[PDB]
Amino acid sequence: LKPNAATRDQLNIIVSYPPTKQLTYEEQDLVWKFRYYLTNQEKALTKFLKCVNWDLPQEAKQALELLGKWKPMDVEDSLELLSSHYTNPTVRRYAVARLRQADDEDLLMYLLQLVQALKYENFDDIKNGLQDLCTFLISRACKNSTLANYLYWYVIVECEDQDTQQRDPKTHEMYLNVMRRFSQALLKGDKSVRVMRSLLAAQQTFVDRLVHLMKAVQRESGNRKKKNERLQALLGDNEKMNLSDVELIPLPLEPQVKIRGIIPETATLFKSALMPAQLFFKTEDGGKYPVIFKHGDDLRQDQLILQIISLMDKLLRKENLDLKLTPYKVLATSTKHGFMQFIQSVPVAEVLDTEGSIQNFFRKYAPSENGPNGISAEVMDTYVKSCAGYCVITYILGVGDRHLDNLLLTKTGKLFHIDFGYILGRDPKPLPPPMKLNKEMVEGMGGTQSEQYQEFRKQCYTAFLHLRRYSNLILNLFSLMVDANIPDIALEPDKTVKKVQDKFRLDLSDEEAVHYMQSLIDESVHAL
Ligand SMILES: CC(C)[C@@H]1CNC(=O)c2cc(N3CCOC[C@H]3C)nn21
Repeated sequence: LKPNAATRDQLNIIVSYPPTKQLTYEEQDLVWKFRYYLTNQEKALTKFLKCVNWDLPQEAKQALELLGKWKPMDVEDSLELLSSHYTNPTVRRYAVARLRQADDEDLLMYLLQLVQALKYENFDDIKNGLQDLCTFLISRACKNSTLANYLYWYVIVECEDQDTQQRDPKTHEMYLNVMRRFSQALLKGDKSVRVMRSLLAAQQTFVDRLVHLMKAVQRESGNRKKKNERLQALLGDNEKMNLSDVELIPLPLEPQVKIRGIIPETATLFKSALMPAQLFFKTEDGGKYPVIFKHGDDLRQDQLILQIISLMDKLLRKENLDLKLTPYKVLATSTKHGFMQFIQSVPVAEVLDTEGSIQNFFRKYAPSENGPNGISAEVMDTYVKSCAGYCVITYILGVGDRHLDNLLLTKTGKLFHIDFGYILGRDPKPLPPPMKLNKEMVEGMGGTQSEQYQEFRKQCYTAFLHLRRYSNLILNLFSLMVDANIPDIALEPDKTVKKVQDKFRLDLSDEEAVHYMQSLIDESVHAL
């Protein structure tokens, strides 16, 4: 009923394990032995549930009894209970009950993964509904238009996934039923929610017309100039395409922004194989919102990565660390098209081509006599911070294919990464470095001889230690994606979480982790 110091230190280590680390039989025996002692530690609950044999009715019954008496786990920790590991309905309900306590802002941060988690729910319960996870998500969406917006588009992407339809038709049918349940709940509610239903329908019609227009532009066989002219001609013709002027609708990419149409004369096609469009949306308040609209292209890996980057940024900010990151919005409107929030910027490759150096760039657009190397101290501070943030973040996420056209710069000093087609250690070339810096970025802050290089290192340490403390949440979110139709995940689903977990070096104390991170940055820089 009570363990000794040696046992306590063992149980404490077990309780410290990452969420998807498998417990040995001995550890399962130990956690079970002292389950009553552990009811006062909310962090031990997930470990106890992992040691239960849910196929033995008497054991499951006792486990559920202890679940009711356990000090409730932190809301975030409940995401683990919605993974593929748990089929016991009372466990999965308990998770939903904890998630009910999260505010709308936090729930939005997990919503992408929770939609994936529907794959592990009871498909008959979802169908027969025409709180479990489906009921909960719909309930929250009917009370928050932003949640409704993302729930709708997340689920409609799943419904149009032809891979799921062929490979797992029952899961495809479930997602159809979720959409039916969602539509059912919206129509049933009050005027505010019924209005939401009409606005979602209006969004879908707008995207449909945009998709049709993109296809019409590409039926053309002319050069890029002729295609831009066609794109602008079809956009300016509101009567046929109805995209120049439409009733106010929430922008699916960022529904807080209401749009009235697309500005026809400024729409152009990117000079790239897939020829995505740059479009400027007319916002409700007379402004402009530029986006990239990709067609014939799967944005879902980018969508996940930008969502995780947004979360990591919010976590850092919550720890009072604003590293000036650029988590631009990404929203798939289907498996073959979607939106990206366009940030005015210049690729580092272009900076080098035209200015020769990042320092030359900053001196042209942010000069200051007595600033570091003649550059505005504010701009340099922003550069150092964002370099540090993306260094740690892209390291944890194993982002590959890091050429200088995928590193973008702003005249305010912000550096950020784009194009996340290679993640989790994948790379076009072999033997990719665990940490991927490049000479030009270090040179941008004045080289290793600058004070800025040490402040860069210090910010990496601080961000690394902060994100380490949220490893349970970050790993839990990735555990809910292991069965997702994401290329670099589906390529090795059973090793996906471990590949992120390893980056945290949770075997190392904070002090050792700082030394490790220092060694990593210096060694990466030494290689140049
Ligand atoms: C040719 C483009 C599609 C190119 C390549 N792939 C991408 O995913 C991507 C993201 C991106 N950024 C532009 C600046 O604003 C932020 C973000 C939208 N540029 N690109």
